[PDB]
Amino acid sequence: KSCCPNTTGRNIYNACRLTGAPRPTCAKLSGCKIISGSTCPSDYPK
Amino acid sequence: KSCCPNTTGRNIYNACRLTGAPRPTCAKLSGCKIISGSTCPSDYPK
Repeated sequence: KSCCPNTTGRNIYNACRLTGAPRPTCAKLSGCKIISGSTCPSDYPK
Repeated sequence: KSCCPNTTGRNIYNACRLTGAPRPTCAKLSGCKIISGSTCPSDYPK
């Protein structure tokens, strides 16, 4: 699951995945994190 | 080399490349394109 710290991060993350790129790449680019679990930590709620 | 339509694109491509993301991803995310020649096209001057 992807977890972002703010709306900016979610926006970039989403645009990046729509180009076809891998989740860790899009995470790094956006400041979001990829977790293996189903619930995002509280400081990455977006 | 990379060619960008505008400053916005050049900013994004460069930032993307500093994260280590592949040039085609950074191009898609920025609106820039990669060429094998030396002269950028006039519609991608930045």
